[PDB]
Amino acid sequence: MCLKLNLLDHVFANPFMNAAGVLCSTEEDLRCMTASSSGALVSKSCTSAPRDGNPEPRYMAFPLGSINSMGLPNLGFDFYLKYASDLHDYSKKPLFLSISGLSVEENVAMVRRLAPVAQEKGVLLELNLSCPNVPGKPQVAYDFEAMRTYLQQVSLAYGLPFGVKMPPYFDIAHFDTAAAVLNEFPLVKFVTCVNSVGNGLVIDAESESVVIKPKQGFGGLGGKYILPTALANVNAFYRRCPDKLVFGCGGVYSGEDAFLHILAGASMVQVGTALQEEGPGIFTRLEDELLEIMARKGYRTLEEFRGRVKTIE
Amino acid sequence: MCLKLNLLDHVFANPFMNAAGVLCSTEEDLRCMTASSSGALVSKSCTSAPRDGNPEPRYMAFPLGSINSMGLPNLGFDFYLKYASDLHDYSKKPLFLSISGLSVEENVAMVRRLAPVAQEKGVLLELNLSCPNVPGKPQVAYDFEAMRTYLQQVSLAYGLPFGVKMPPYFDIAHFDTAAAVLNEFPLVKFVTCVNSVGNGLVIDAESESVVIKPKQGFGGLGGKYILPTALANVNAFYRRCPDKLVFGCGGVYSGEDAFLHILAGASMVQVGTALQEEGPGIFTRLEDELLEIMARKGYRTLEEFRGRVKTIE
Ligand SMILES: Cc1cc2nc3c(=O)[nH]c(=O)nc-3n(C[C@H](O)[C@H](O)[C@H](O)COP(=O)(O)O)c2cc1C
Ligand SMILES: Cc1cc2nc3c(=O)[nH]c(=O)nc-3n(C[C@H](O)[C@H](O)[C@H](O)COP(=O)(O)O)c2cc1C
Ligand SMILES: O=C(O)c1[nH]c(=O)[nH]c(=O)c1CCc1cc(C(F)(F)F)cc(C(F)(F)F)c1
Ligand SMILES: O=C(O)c1[nH]c(=O)[nH]c(=O)c1CCc1cc(C(F)(F)F)cc(C(F)(F)F)c1
Repeated sequence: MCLKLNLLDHVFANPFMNAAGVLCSTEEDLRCMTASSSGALVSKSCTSAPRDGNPEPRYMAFPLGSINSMGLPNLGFDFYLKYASDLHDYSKKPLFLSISGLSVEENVAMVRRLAPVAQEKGVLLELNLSCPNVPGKPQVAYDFEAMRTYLQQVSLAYGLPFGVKMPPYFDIAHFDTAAAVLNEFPLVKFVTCVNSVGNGLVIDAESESVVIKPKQGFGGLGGKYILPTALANVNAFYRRCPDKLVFGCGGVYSGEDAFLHILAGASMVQVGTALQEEGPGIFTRLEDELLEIMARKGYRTLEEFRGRVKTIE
Repeated sequence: MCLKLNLLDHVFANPFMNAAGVLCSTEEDLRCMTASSSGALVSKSCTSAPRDGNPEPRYMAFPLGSINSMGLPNLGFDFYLKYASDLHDYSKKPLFLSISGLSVEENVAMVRRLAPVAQEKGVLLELNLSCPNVPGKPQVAYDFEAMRTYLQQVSLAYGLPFGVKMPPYFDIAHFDTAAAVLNEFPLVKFVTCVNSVGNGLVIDAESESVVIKPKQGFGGLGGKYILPTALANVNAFYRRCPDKLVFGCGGVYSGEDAFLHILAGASMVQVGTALQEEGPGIFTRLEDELLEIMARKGYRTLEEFRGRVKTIE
């Protein structure tokens, strides 16, 4: 009985990793994830230039999850690249590196430089399609022509297998369109569903106040609020992209949530909010929990039940 | 201290009403809702001809909320028009009538016939914009050209004040676009935010099966999963549509949740999943809980805090 997986020409002890943004910003964070029993890790979505991000408070958590309008604080591409090329211990686990450029050109500039390191060290690219592009247009993955543009240019600039981080969709025609677009691009080998549930609003009753300062309180939603949404997207893309891997991300607190993500068709399982709340010891719990569920049902590998959610008639 | 208010030229004993779809399909249901403490009620969204809906199971509820893909079962517009026309006791409370036709023409044909009875009795139209039109194109409120067309044609055709039921949005540019559209129409006097969080997927771990039979298990989300989404929407529309009312719908299980909806800017507060689960007694508890929070804070009227949510700095 075991959690092991081989995919994208890498070997993974288990299907768990941090989500981009959580416990992956600094060198201290990355060594922490690396020393965790996570099966992998992903570095904070980066821009060309270092970024302070937005004013605090900017993340908050509650029993049902979290809200965030961080404003993409990061140490800049040169730092994550250097982590990839010189600091990371690949004998421990594989590394994903997440880029989240503010324009198609920023994204092109970075991936061009990422290419040789990817080839030689084996770091794996996650391109973030949630990014805003021009303010007043929707984020890139909610604008299918912009998303088309970004994948042609990045596919061209990088010329290696990469993956993509998708915002959730809520309409069947949107699942169909977005997946048709992704299926145009053979080098996109994996799809991560999902990024935050966009622009919710938490209000505190006692103070009669919103709880995060940027954007009049509006922010992305993670955690228990979003599991079903995350499972629907994982499964929508698992079904429409037969030649790609889907990575699940969305309200994982427990081996049981990891179990459903996988039945839905998840290969890797990312933890954002619950990892922020609990800390990296979460990964041993998630492993034993998923193993406990497997034993009870007589599954010995992940691939016995991956993608095998049943329907009614 | 009482929770009375006046709007759209009607008096309400309190801001509470059922959400469309819940306890409002048959004459039995509507009599029940009328005998309740709700300040108002709304009839099941209706089409010209009666409709069986989708195969069962089609609604499931769990501690954090609900998923549904009912398929718009209803007794057809002749029934609800006749309820509005001959059976409803307007001395008891105001009545809203939801219409949700499958095309603009079906919608035009229902509103013209409704108009006379609205004139005569004061039944209030809630036009449901979270309805698909065409298989393959997104639902109507996710297609701003179609949404403009329904608003144009219905406004022409009905020619009295009416309101619309919106699905949630998740992107700031879509709030701006959506609301710019609704502002084109002076007859739209209320906006109900929000309908279900579209196409989520609940999976059951023990049975490894989705839980509703239609749409491969995919369905609209309500309940605790959607409250911050409903709040962001109420507030986004409240701020962008100053000459309209906003009705809030989404995740109201308590007086507290109702209170956050009003601070977000809601005039009326609708209850779906929580009313499905607890029954119409829920209205007495919600009233008392809200009056209690008001008392403790020294609020005498809803007017005093409606739309008064604080931001930081
Ligand atoms: C504080 C915080 C920062 C995040 N930063 C990023 C980011 O930089 N890039 C990204 O693609 N996703 C980011 N996310 C989204 C997570 O990767 C994840 O998609 C989302 O939180 C849902 O997972 P959860 O439900 O486990 O929180 C962030 C989430 C949080 C809470
Ligand atoms: C069983 C069921 C049937 C519904 N039917 C309708 C409907 O016919 N028309 C409509 O506009 N909304 C319908 N809704 C949506 C609700 O009116 C409400 O927007 C949504 O459930 C979110 O509110 P809640 O969080 O209080 O459930 C339905 C919801 C449920 C759960
Ligand atoms: O840094 C973030 O706000 C963030 N938070 C998430 O939950 N997911 C993300 O992918 C990101 C970073 C991308 C991002 C998102 C946004 C948003 F406000 F549209 F959600 C803004 C920005 C930026 F660059 F503008 F600050 C970046
Ligand atoms: O009766 C519904 O399924 C329903 N459920 C909701 O949560 N909100 C609603 O507004 C409705 C009725 C409108 C509706 C929605 C859908 C859906 F699958 F796009 F959500 C389908 C249909 C229809 F007409 F196809 F049955 C109607």
